[PDB]
Amino acid sequence: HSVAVIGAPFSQGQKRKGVEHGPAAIREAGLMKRLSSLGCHLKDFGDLSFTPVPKDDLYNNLIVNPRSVGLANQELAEVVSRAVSDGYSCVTLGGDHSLAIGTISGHARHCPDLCVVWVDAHADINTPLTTSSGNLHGQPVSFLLRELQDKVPQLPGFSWIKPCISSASIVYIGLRDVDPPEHFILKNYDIQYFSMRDIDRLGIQKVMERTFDLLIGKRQRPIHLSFDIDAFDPTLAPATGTPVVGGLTYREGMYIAEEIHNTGLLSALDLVEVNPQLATSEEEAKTTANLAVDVIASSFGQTREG
Ligand SMILES: N[C@@](CCCC[B-](O)(O)O)(C(=O)O)[C@H]1C[C@H]2CC[C@@H](C1)N2Cc1ccc(Cl)c(Cl)c1
Ligand SMILES: [Mn+2]
Ligand SMILES: [Mn+2]
Repeated sequence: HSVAVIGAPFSQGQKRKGVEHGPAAIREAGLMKRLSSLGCHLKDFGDLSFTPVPKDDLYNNLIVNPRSVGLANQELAEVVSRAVSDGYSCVTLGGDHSLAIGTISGHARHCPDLCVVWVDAHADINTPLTTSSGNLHGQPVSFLLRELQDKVPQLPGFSWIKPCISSASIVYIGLRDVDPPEHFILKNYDIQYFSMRDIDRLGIQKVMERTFDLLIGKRQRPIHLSFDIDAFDPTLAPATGTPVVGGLTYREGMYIAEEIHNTGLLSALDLVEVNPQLATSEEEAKTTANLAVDVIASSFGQTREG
């Protein structure tokens, strides 16, 4: 009944300017009214300002902004933890996907038995030793998964993080651009995923059925939905940093969100990677933002049948 909205204008998990304007873009697309109309009591935390870190040199000549991303996530986790502890379902607007380190950490701080539904073209599970880009937004899951920590070096600014997710407690949906070390990780740790190919075969209804059976088939658990807008086909969500052809249709995305709502267990949601500056037109920017609002609203009960 109660929803907290937090703007997290992270951009330092990656290298493209503009994703810090995602939260404003999503708000301007009418998020707050849409949620209110659904009966959500709202607490708006506004857009957070994160503490800068002087001299945040690369880590290992490769990983960018680790102290800045680490500290921003620590601060974000504090806000998320507080909101969830006060009884709010916590919606965080990104910002790049490295913020999931903070939202999931903060969420788990109040709800340790949470499970994660990760909707994304990408697995975001590179470690600092496997990333080819050095961009933390392609690594957040590696810092969160319990089974991987012997393979994850300690980054400056990251010491506060305690891995809070087990490999059996996250399911990916949407995957179509997975790096070879990520594929190894997913297979070696038996992490379950439904790639676009699996969706082509099963259909989104069976995908959602199987996802919930894996995560909440044995017991009810609070659900953390981490939704990267690039899960959608680039024709629908062009304003994003790493678009990949052959993504979710509009209807598939809504269906995912509807099924999330239908569990009655949604406890926190990330909507990340909307970058209005990468739109070639104001129309492309607005449609991406409108789509983000649609995902969030559907996750909190908007239906297509009244
Ligand atoms: N895994 C990425 C992309 C992460 C995107 C993060 B997000 O939050 O938007 O899902 C990364 O770690 O940076 C990949 C790196 C690389 C640049 C963009 C895309 C994805 N590329 C895949 C790729 C391409 C070429 C090579 Cl040689 C390799 Cl190893 C991997
Ligand atoms: Mn992605
Ligand atoms: Mn992502």
